[PDB]
Amino acid sequence: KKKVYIVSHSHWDREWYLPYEEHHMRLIELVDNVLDLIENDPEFNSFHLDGQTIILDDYLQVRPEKKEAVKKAVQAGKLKIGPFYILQDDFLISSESNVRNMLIGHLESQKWGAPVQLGYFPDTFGNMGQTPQMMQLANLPAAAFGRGVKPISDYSSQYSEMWWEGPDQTKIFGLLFANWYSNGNEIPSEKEAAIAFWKQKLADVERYASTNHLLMMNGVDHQPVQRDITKAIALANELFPEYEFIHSNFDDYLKAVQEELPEDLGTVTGELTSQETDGWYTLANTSSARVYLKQWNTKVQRQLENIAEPLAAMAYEVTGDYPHDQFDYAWKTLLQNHPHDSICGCSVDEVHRGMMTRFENANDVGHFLADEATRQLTEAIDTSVFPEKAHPFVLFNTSGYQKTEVVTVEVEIERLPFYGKPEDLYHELKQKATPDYQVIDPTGKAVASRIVKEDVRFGYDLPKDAFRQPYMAKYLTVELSVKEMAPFSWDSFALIQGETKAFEGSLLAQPATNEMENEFIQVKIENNGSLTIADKKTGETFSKLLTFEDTGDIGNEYIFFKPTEDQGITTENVTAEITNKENSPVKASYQIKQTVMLPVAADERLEEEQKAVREFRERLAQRSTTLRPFEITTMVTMIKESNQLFFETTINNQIKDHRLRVLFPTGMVTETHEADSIYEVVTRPNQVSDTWENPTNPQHQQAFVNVHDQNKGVTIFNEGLNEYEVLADGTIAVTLIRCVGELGDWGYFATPEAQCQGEYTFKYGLSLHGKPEERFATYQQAYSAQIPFTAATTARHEGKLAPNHVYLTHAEGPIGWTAVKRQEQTNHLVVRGFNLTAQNIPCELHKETQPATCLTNVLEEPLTPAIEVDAPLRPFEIRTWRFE
Amino acid sequence: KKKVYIVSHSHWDREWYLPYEEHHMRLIELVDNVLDLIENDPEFNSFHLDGQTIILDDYLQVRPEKKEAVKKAVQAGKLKIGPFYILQDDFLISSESNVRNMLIGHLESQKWGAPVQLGYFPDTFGNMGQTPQMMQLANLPAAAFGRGVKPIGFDYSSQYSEMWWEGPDQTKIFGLLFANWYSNGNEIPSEKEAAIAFWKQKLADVERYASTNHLLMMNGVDHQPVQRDITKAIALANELFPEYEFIHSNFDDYLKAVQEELPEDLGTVTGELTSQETDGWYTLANTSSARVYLKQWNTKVQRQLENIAEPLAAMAYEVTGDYPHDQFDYAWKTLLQNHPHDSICGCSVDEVHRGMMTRFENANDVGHFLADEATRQLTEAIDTSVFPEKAHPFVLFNTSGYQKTEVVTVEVEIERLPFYTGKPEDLYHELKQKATPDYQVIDPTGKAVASRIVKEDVRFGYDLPKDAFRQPYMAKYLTVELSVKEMAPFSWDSFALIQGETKAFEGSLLAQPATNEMENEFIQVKIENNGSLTIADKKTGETFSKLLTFEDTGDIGNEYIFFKPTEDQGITTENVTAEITNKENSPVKASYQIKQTVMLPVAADERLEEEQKAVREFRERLAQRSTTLRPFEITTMVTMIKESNQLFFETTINNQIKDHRLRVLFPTGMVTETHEADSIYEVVTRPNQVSDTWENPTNPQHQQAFVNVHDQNKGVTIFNEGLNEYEVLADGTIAVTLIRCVGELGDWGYFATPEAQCQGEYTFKYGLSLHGKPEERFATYQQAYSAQIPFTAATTARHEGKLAPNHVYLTHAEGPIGWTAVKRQEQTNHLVVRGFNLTAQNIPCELHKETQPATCLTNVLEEPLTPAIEVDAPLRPFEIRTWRFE
Repeated sequence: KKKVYIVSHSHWDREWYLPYEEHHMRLIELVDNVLDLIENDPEFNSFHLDGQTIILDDYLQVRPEKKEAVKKAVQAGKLKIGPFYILQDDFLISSESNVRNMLIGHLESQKWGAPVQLGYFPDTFGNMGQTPQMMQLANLPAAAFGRGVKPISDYSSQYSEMWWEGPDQTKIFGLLFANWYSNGNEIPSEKEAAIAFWKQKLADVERYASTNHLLMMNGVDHQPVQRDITKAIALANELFPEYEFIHSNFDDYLKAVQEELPEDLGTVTGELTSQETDGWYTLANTSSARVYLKQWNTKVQRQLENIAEPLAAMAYEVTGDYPHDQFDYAWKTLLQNHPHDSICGCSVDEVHRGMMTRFENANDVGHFLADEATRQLTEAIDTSVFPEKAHPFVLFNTSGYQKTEVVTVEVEIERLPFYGKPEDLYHELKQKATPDYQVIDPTGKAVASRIVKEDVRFGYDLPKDAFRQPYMAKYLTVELSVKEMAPFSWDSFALIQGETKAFEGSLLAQPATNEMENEFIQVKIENNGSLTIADKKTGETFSKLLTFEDTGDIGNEYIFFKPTEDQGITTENVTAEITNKENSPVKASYQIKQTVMLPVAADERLEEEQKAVREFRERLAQRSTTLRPFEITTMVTMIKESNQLFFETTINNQIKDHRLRVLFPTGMVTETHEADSIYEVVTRPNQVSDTWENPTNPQHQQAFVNVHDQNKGVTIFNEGLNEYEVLADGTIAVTLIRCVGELGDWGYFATPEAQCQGEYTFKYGLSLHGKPEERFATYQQAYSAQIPFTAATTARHEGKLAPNHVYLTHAEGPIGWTAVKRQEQTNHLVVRGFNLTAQNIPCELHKETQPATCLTNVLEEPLTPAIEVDAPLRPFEIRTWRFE
Repeated sequence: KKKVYIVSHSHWDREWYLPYEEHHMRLIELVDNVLDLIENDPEFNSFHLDGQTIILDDYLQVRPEKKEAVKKAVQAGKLKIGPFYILQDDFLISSESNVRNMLIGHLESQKWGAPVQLGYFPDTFGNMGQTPQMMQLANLPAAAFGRGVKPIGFDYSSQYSEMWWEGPDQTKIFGLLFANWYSNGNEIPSEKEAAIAFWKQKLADVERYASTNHLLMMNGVDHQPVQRDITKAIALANELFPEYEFIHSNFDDYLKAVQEELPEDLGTVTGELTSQETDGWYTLANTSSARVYLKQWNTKVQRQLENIAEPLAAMAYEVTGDYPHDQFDYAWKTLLQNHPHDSICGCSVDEVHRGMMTRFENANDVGHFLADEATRQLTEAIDTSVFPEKAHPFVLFNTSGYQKTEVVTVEVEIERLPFYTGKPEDLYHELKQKATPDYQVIDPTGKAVASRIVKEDVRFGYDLPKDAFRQPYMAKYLTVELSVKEMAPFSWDSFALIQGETKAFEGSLLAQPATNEMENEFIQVKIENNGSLTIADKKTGETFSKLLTFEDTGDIGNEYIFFKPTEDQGITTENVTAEITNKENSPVKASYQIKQTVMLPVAADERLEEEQKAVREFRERLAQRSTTLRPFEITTMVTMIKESNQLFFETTINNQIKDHRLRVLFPTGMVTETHEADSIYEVVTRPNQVSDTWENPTNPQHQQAFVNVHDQNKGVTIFNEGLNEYEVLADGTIAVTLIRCVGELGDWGYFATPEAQCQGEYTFKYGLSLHGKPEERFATYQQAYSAQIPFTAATTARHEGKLAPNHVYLTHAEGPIGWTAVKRQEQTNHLVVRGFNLTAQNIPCELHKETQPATCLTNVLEEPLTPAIEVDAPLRPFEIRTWRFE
């Protein structure tokens, strides 16, 4: 007798085709009915709460008196919660954000009960290759998913269950929804309807079954709970005597199905990105829907992971405090924008306007905590090493890499409180002469710098023990050339009156020929605005870089689709206006201004094809014949002590139904390329499979993408530009912005704000390298470019902290450093990194010559079995350190 | 020996010059330190939590594991909470929103312990006239305030910092004035020398206006951290000054002590406290026009909850036995979070107000969901089998307490092709190509109702059933126009759409397009080439000219204050060639489009930015309007229906202009001593003659739904939706401010607010109503309330039901009454109805529900009055009466 396990559930997208509160109020009805069945049906086994604990919070936010009832249902085993906080899109959120989803979920779960030990990815558009290791590092032995593997090729499976092995050889139990998570939805309680139902549903599940234990998912998207499931199940037990129907849960099913597993069970390895399909519904183009959401997500994630948390971790040694609740609050606010329908940008306009508010709030909490930690650190630094009348300031490197930047610091040099007319103080500082200032180090040695600008403006202080104090102040912005600042360290300086020590050496730019060069590269800006770069260390030359391409797009927020007759417009034949904006021995910058006459939108045919829900592949709309100027302004910046070229493109988008890309021809036709993923540098082929029909192959990227051979290589890094494609000739095409007018999917939902009108700024850059070992240096500096330097002023005072201090000594090598924070109750220092290579490398951490206490998992629990702190870093290993 | 009562507090603006979370993270630090003092310092008496309970909620959402500590702090009487939910602006939120603030503040305070029984208005920009009655109707016998009254010593001036406050209904409460502001006791020195100079000054300031030997020192200020050494400083004061007894105390103990020794010569203030006897420069009344989109959304969401969702849900309880109390509490708290004075006044930074829009969207969507749930539940219970087969029935609800007259539009689905039938694009074009039969409207009897088919539409649609998956389909919709005449209050009428010859409206066309004229049985409208209106009251014989004139001037002030540049003399549409086009014309409804293009300065000149950065006082600002001009088009839709004297206006602009204010003018033609305006449960009488101390060349006043000017023979009423700033000019011209654009926050520093320039598309809804005898003015007020409450139309299928096709849910005592609430009590589910008298006379007011009288009259907290008032007792002047039906 084959047992059939029926698990009641409801896949709840938090916000999608309706505004958030429209879904939120229907979530109240769902949970109300779930609790009613629990309290009134003694034969109701359990209800799976979609693997996300936030549903409990969203429910009790409206019905708080139900907390005790909700708690009892969880403690009785009838309401199965966890283990995640929300159901995220893996590729569109940061590596740490994926970990915090499990960490927050693990901590939120212990307010109710033991969560389900199952990774829940039912609707995730592609699954990250590091899922097995990340699951195991969070005490999750199994994972349930629905996309990425076809049940019956490297990405197929003869069984609905399988083994899933990551690049670090960590293996978990893969549970595929081979007939989707809706095969058991709406089970009939009538004879003639139940016979025809179970005759095909039992048939559909036994094609891919490897055991006598079948899985029937009793729910679907926003599905109300089947209130007569007990009657339908009891009816099924009487109509099919060979099968045994059991209202069950995932925990009992996982235990049962894995007891009678066969020996010939298959194994999938690495990413699961639907690479063996027709490529028409990968939904990868969600990486380009509403680019402003991805940019805000990148900025807030860096603010929390790489700014506020490291600084607050350092400030703990001064205060003995760590704002755990504030950080937890900021992370849950940020994670509320990480449901896959939210961060992918495939919802209605009101949903994404609401995401901007959450982005702002989480960012502001991140700035507040970073400013508190920075004040606590600088106030404890012994700045009395500087002469009197000096203006101290401290630079913080909050990353795990050697940092090389030309930074600016704004130092207040005079202050006039008003408590007379405040306007007199303004004009007083306005008419006061500004002396020559000079930067010095703690020893009094003059540091080279440049006085950029001065500003007189209103300001105020918010003391922790007194009323607000307003003032009029004068500020000097000083430019510094920081060369290879040690990771997780700080350096103190000061402004004093005196002749400024100017930068020395040859100018980086040669403006008459529109050229730049340092010791690494020689850059030439051609007439069309493209870049010709020569690698001075390898001798390789690259041409036609930074070409901009614009084509039409008549798809939706999920899928890009070029009009059939659209050839695209590029800047290859345009005539760029090139201006050298800055030129110093340490920094040079050019402004490239280009214009292309683009179609204002799609022609009038697209609207009727959208309203009629015509499939995008059958759409005949072309680009409009009415034109409108489209201006592209790009800044190209080069500094003396780095091989990275930095790009900053500005547009005021008034064009609809189009996609803008920037092109980097590498001249290398290779089998594979490399992209930044989740705790992984994933290798991907450039040749689509035999079943692939999409003329494009959009792919997800985090921080960079790379194409290289045995001699040379090009690394393109970005900020919030998560969609790329490697063309046939080896050209790296990064998508800047993609504008559509409808949601897509199951109906017609107009989304005009998905046209992304208004001003935008895209930050990206390139880095050349030679032998394949030199990739990882460009990978680290790609991570470092996303992390800004932290500078803050402070007065003269004594203190227990030295003016220059290295907080963490990191093992040099191909390692990505992603987290520095402190554990919840213990306040132990937590550091997390991961191996960039497939090789065992030495990795030893030290905090002021003190070794780490032990290695932990991502939940900051000690590893079992224990790994030695000085043990080599295994290939693709995610390692977390604990310092007491 | 006098007693010095030191009350520690912190006036906490939830969001102001910083983004919300920047203030919020500092709120966590404050409450952490207050709990530190409460749990450790044995001499720390208590801490007054700014009169708002939302501080407890905002603290626990970041630190939930501190809830037991907060409970113990409140249970110990050391954390003084309530009685409000938030500290609101009085005039800029609806009448019910003021009551919901007290109702939720009470219910929340009871969850922790009990509220401080003191009305807390420390920084409210003007106080509503009905404050004493509203305080008394919430079990609050006293109110502490800071603005509106001037202390003297030895009309709106008091010799003492204690006074009696009598409302228009003669309800009288005890008034506690912060005569030396709520910061006189801030940062008490804990050192000998500093304490002497401090108290020698502070004691003399408080004694200037003390009517008793009990003195109030407010130990706190805006966003002030709690004074950690307050215990030490108080003991030092008792040591240094033997003639005084310094006590760390609280408002409960102070109020009991000061009112026990109150002298008989105590002064009494009556009505509004709007700083009438000041110089008029710092009323901050111009906040009512700052960021008008906030006021428009607030009006929309408030009507959606008070006058749509709650009345429909109260009726839907009859068929379901359920009422979504938790959802309404969630929607109201979300809306009240936009009601702190710095929020709704529009005097914060850009990040704050973009966050308010999210709250408005969320609260509005909950009100829509709850209204659609009640609407579906009611229509599912209506017996629609009375209509013939194949008919498409629909139901019209009047969710207001007034006789409603309106030309209504109803969209009815006539066909539906589900997606499982075939390919979606095939179904779309199949319905598009299918011919449309002529349809006819019928009542349950079968008698044809006059109508007109407006338009047809074929689009995608879906259903979200409560027991199955989503249901997508392609549908065809017909838009039918009905002429509803004096529909009964709180009732519903059922109609149906059958195939047949449509019954057209009969009578003469309301509009005469050859001369740009409209007229019915009440008014005769001429639209001049000027674009202004010349109206003739056909019942009273009066004429009014130059109506609907637009005026734009510069504004170099801030979000608080309007200030015209010294050389600006204004720009008007009085000398402009308008483009007039008749859009609709029928026997029941006609509308005209008026297009006017005027050249406006793009902004102020470059001198304004320097005067803002230097924080120069606005009166000393030399900036003028820019000489660079830019086109500015004004499009107004003037609408008239057959069965109403209301002339509706809809002005739309694409505001690309900065540093200016646009108003619409209505010359009444009569110079009176006083005018009237809609306030909070009150039609307040305001003077046109400006006081002697007043120096502001303008007199901006707050309005809710309307403003009126009348004499003994004629009158003009101007109603609006979210246009809350008005001014009655010296020649009787009513000027309603449409939009006011500034670039800085103002107040204590320089805070650039470019989104306060209100750039983009805007639509202003307002109207005109004429009357004759002064008693006729109250009917225009009711219809002004009724214009803000749209009809609720809903389609349903044919089915038997337990509700009648036509039914009156509530019968109202006809007369000069405003009806503001129909909802149900949280636990008892009793039907709650609230109205108020518009006049100063005792009028009859008997309310019935299905011929059954009310059980008892209650306060605004929905509890029986003590002592009770008979349900058939006459409505007292300016009384706010609340009914309860068990």
